Amino acid sequence: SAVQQKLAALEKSSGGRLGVALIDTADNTQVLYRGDERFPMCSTSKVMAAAAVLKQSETQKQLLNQPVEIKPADLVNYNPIAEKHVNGTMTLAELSAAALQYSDNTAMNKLIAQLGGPGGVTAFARAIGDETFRLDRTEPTLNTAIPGDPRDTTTPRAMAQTLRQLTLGHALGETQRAQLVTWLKGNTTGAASIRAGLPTSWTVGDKTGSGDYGTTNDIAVIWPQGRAPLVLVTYFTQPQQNAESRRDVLASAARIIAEGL
Ligand SMILES: *C(=O)N1C[C@H](NOS(=O)(=O)O)CC[C@H]1C(N)=O
Repeated sequence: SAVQQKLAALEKSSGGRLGVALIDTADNTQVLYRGDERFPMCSTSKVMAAAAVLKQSETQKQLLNQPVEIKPADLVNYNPIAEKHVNGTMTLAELSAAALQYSDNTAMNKLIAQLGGPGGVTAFARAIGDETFRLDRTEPTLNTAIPGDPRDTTTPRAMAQTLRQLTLGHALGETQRAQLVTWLKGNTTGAASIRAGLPTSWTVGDKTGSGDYGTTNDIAVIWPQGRAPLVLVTYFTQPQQNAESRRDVLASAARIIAEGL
């Protein structure tokens, strides 16, 4: 298709590997480019972890309000919120918000620990019907993004379907789904990625990620003006380990997708 040829041309000009999955829930149509290839999720895996903790809160009514100790040794490579609360506490709701909206890696590690380790996030993924997602490590090593390494990867198709079930479907209870969507809509890191390729009037909730090998990711629920929502996953990774981020490529893929709508 024209969309397929253009995403292939974008990828070719990018010097890396691009994966895109669109679901149009007005009619459930799909656009896929490398939709079944694995990509390192990096920080976009945080969505799953927050959703898994949200799922826990459905049978632990007071869980999201429960204090967690932030200790000096807990800080990792990017802790814009957690570093403010060292030698203090954050609630799991606060940690979820920090992980999703500011991409705080200490907060992500607290979410992971609340689920019993990376395998608890993977187990939640399996429990909501996602067979492809795997989380294997904590922050920051889940971002190594090594080519051919299946750890901490998913496919665009699997992630699009999962994000749809989490934000628009019924993988979560109604309050938890609304809370997840509220968190995603208040993301602070997304304006250069999918959001930039979409018309300004469209509402986006998203989670960005980045890692080694110039890995540049975004996963978004999109509410276009006057139409049913879209789910759009754009993963991008590059051949050299120290490569620079390329959020403009995610914006370009989103712009190509918007024109095909
Ligand atoms: C997630 O990809 N990470 C956590 C934080 N956010 O990246 S984002 O700005 O693309 O969301 C810092 C970078 C990255 C990491 N390497 O930990």
